[PDB]
Amino acid sequence: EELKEGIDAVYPSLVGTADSKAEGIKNYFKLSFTLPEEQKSRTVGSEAPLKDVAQALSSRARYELFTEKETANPAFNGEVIKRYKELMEHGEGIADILRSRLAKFLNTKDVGKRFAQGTEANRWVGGKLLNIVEQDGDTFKYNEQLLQTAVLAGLQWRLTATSNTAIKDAKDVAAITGIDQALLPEGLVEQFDTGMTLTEAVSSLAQKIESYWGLSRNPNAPLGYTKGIPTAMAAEILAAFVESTDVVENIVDMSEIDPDNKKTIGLYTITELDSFDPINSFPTAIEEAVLVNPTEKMFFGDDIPPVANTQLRNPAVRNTPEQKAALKAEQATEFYVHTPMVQFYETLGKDRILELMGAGTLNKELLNDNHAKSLEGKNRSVEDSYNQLFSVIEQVRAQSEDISTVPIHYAYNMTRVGRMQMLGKYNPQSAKLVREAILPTKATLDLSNQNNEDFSAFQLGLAQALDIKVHTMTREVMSDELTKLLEGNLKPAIDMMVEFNTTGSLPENAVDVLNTALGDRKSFVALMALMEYSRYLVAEDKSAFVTPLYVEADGVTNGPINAMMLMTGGLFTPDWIRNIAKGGLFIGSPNKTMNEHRSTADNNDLYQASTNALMESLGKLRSNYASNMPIQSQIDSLLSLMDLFLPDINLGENGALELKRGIAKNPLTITIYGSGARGIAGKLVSSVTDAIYERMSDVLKARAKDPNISAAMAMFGKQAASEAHAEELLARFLKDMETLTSTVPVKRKGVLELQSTGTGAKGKINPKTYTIKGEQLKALQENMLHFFVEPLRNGITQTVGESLVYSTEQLQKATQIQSVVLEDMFKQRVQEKLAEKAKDPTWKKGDFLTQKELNDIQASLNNLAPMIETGSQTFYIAGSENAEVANQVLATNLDDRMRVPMSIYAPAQAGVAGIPFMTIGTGDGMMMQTLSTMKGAPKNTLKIFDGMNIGLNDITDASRKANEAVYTSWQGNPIKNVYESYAKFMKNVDFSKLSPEALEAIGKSALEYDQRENATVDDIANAASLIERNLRNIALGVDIRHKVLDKVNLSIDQMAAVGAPYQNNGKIDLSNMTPEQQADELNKLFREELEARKQ
DNA sequence: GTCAAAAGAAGCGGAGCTTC
Ligand SMILES: Nc1nc2c(ncn2[C@@H]2O[C@H](COP(=O)(O)OP(=O)(O)OP(=O)(O)O)[C@@H](O)[C@H]2O)c(=O)[nH]1
Repeated sequence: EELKEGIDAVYPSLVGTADSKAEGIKNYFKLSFTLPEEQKSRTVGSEAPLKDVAQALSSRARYELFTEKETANPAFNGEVIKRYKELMEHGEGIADILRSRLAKFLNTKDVGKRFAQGTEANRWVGGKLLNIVEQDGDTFKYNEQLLQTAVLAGLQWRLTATSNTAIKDAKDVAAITGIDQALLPEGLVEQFDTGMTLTEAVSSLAQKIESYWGLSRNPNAPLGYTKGIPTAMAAEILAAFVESTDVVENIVDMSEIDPDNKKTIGLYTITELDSFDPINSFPTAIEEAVLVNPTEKMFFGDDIPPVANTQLRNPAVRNTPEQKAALKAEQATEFYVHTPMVQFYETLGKDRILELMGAGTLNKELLNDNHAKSLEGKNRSVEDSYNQLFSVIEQVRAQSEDISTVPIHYAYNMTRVGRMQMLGKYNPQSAKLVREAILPTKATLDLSNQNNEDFSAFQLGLAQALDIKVHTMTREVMSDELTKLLEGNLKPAIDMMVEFNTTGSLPENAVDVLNTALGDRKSFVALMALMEYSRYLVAEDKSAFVTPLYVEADGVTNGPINAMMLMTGGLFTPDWIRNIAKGGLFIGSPNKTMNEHRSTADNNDLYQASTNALMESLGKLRSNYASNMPIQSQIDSLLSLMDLFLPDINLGENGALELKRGIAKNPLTITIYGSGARGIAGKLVSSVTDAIYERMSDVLKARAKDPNISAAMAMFGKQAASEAHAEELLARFLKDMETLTSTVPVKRKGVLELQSTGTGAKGKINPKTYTIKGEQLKALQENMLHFFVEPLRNGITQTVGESLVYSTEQLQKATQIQSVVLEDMFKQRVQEKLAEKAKDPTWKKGDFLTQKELNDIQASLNNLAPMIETGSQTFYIAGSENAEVANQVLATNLDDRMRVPMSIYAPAQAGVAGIPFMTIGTGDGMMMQTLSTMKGAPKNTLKIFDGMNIGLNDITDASRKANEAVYTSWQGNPIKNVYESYAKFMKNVDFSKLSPEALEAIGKSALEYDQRENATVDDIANAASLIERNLRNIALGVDIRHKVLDKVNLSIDQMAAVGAPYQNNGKIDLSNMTPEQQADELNKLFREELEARKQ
């Protein structure tokens, strides 16, 4: 244990004694950190890191010498060297800001003088940086090595942090702001997706600084310093960046939106470099110079990414051997730049791509104020996607004379839900624009004959890209439908692309030609299709046409179908057989494809089935209130408003109701995953308001282009035939808005009752400022909930089966009950340990527990089985990062601001997280994992969770393997996996040791409403073990069903499009049988197996 | 309560209570 001397040699002049038992000033940097066994950072021991690395970055030969490599990244040329010289000089500036801030901190309130006299200011929340200072005269100064290395990390973060930030949805913004997800004002989500919160900016910064420091944490040192000192350094660098205008600080006030919300939230945005910046072509030069094993970098040629050991943001969960092999298989896949599409993007230009694929140039007075904010977010996405692709291209272009032959590899990690995800925000897997420029798919096709199987594959790839629903029709019908389109509407776009692949130029009206020809088919993959087809037409050798065009083996209602197959526990019903067929499980029909099923057997998928069930449930709700005219008129209004703006809702001339699969897509998926009805209603209202705000922009665009046009024609002219027909549509809109915002349905004793809000919408509409806010959004939501959503939920249940709902409820309850105990015991063991440390003189409050002490508490929970094992997958549902455990500030900056909460990796309440965890995990997660590791695993693909892009040459076998992987996935039993660990939890849990806050939470899940309030510990313990019993019976049932189903002749085409189903070769033939006959025969085998286990 | 990642600022004082 001579490591005390080791780090003292490196940092001898730091203020303080390197022992916690000393009485003077104690140096907590040398107590918290040690030198690593093997070198991590090349700046360790350097007198002046900024000078040393600047010298390294000054030339290619010096960079090669510093990194001890023979050859350096060829993108690091003359222009890039010039820009790094300038960024290095900027590092000197940030370092200079940091020094003046320290000086100011030492002077204010005579802290410097007090600290020199013995005051332990280095243990304050805002003074932990005094652990890295040195004595200089009658004052203090930074340790230059530590300061400059931190600045270097700050510079790398400044360059690439934005391309690594997480995408924030509406739910995320809701959690930050404290405003209900449904009631969020327009554009606010866009504001918070562009910015970084305090914790977001600091944690990413502190991660960099600490790694750049290149030291190991001391397991026996308090978290308040091990995690606190680099966080303190991060907070100061951020404050320095605010001063230099590299980062813009925005304190957003919530009382401007929701007056009784008192949150003021800091939002931080990194100033973007101009996209033509030479540094964009190689932004990881510092990272690759400082670190022996750099995180951030592109992987070219045969430089393959390492395989991550632990689950993403779950350090307690190790990736299984099978998961690691999958991650290796995907990281081995070579990606290639498709030059034609890059050239196409480049020729169109950023502006015209924004025009074509976004909203283009915004006229902020021909646009509704709320509608403009949606369009700003649509442009931001496309523009950032465009810049980020061309930053990659520029680096790729430098690797070789031909870009199309440079192999690119991508890093992957396994998430909490067992999904293989490409790291970085804008990659082929996450960005559609990038997806069409960098492909792993490629094939040499014989297209000299339009009767080749190669040309059939080519047609399938074009049709799917052009928005033809290829899984709904056979290949032959697909072929004819593609021809009609190519020779019809697309012809002028094809002609324009033919000329582009001849002269290399586009016409001035390019956006117009593409927009008119594609219409609703407009997507990036559709632009690929026009490109690849026109390239084929001009091709010199059609016998050997090289193309990255792909076919996606796409899961048909993947989530819901997986849940139905994996978690239904009862006896087989005839409805289940018909409904599961909608997802590709065909019983007693050898070689049946999804194509044949949709065209000859059943054209309704699971979304449509639930939509038709919603229609039936609406008719049953109307009967219950047949004489109640106000209620009948209220349903009529909601449906009138939806029909008016949404394509999926249609009302006939005689009042006939027609609903399309569209409105059920998102609700069906999230309902099963445990989403509440109110969240669904909010989203439905949000898509209604979106279309209304958009229509207001259309009004202004008509009013300015014709000041004589009526308000009715301006809003409904594109829909109606005459003036009076438009006026009655305007009459509908104003009527519907009034009654739906002034009256709401409330459920009293199981009976719906209408109530006045007293906040109804009325007044002359101003199409510019028109906004539906606060009480009015809540009103529409209430009507949507009781008249549309609740009927749909009943329809969803009817479709997927009550047996599945029961299972998911049991799964949710079990995992919730377990997570509450884990969270509470952890918190209590933390408080137990913090009580002990108070009786310690060397310890002080503000310091936390040591990592070793936190490992002791985590390991003490092993008997409660926090992990769920499948044999090939591991899940930790409770696992989270949260500030509730420490409940204290970790560090502040030197202005007493930027107060970073101490986040601890600890268990938390699961909520309904258990359901998507297991469904996605053992469903699509397990499928893709299998698809990467199986015997004869499809190569050169791009996996996107429930869909796989395959090269045109291998569409047949890859699709069959995919369906085989689905079948393998359906051998899983997630409920058994949950039961296995919940049973261990039930044998070791003491419910009495739980807090009354935690005890009530378990009561919510375990007991019926009437029994909660104040039940005994023995009462909730009995109910918890009842759920254990329930789990066993479900798991028993799922196991039997799977075994029984395996004995029967099956054709599986869930990953549909190509028409290549997997056959299980079950010996028991069930052909020429009705679902009713099939159910009876399957149940005969069920009880046969059930009595075999019995004895 | 879908999930795939969390997440208020700041004066006075040196923690954590407090007000916007
Ligand atoms: N867990 C989870 N997965 C999602 C969610 N949204 C999308 N996904 C998955 O992420 C994948 C993204 O697919 P993309 O190819 O990027 O396109 P898309 O998201 O389907 O966008 P659209 O085509 O407009 O519907 C999908 O295959 C989904 O399975 C979500 O909200 N939660």
